[PDB]
Amino acid sequence: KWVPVTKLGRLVKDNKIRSLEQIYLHSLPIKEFQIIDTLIGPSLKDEVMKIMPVQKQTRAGQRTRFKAFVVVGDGNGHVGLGVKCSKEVATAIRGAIILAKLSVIPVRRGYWGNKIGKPHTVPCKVTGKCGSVTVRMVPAPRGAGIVAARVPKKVLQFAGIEDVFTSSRGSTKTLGNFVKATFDCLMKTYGFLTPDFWKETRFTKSPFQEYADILSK
RNA sequence: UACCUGGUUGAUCCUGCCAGUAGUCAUAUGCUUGUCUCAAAGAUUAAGCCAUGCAUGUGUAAGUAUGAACAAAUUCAGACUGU
Ligand SMILES: [K+]
Ligand SMILES: [Mg+2]
Ligand SMILES: [Mg+2]
Repeated sequence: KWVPVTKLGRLVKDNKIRSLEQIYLHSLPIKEFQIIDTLIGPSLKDEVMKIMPVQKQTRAGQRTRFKAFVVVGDGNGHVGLGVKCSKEVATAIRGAIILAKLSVIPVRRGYWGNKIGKPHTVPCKVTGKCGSVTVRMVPAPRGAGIVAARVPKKVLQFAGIEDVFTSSRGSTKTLGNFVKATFDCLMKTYGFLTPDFWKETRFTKSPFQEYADILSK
């Protein structure tokens, strides 16, 4: 079946780690997609966003390969992006799905004004940049919906954000850079220091230290 | 009610525009057009030129009646006193 090759994979298969937030807290790299499948696999959905052909010139013509862009998300604060290039479309799509699973990140959602109910928009103004494409997200009031193009709109929908205002500059017709800028903007949500985070951090044992004895075998 | 997509390349990321998409109590034209309620309409070019018809008249007890105007009365007198 699955034979983990990493300490994190062993812990996830042994049920020692039960939530993706435990891994996110210590910023540990995730190198096996079975970890994500076990943790949040049931609620994850995938979608192929674009199949892009690329060509390399050779002495005997053009060698064509296909680029697959895949977005995964649970619609509840987790989203991932995957890009893979392969000779066959199916292989590229499979690799892109694996990479999108491996890159899932937590998305912070906040309130525009009054803080009643679940969060509905981005906590603050965030901006992402890939290549020349820059994507800006602005908090929006409840009921405003997702005001974004179809690619950013899909990325935001997979992240579970209910309403947001967006603006884009640059070559947004470069779909890869557009989606990557949106992904970077979403990732930057948890890096902004707000007054609610001013409390002193109270550290907890890392999984590799907490379960060192188990991993010692 | 804070949104983009096609097009320069063997392929790439750009600048940049062309094209698309939507709107006008916005004009015109094409095809089509069964019912109800609303409703613009010779401004744009020529404040260019105009046949014909109409679009400014007017009376109360209370300015001026002798129509040779109509009506009712008067057998005798009457300035006039109805229209
Ligand atoms: K009019
Ligand atoms: Mg604008
Ligand atoms: Mg070509």
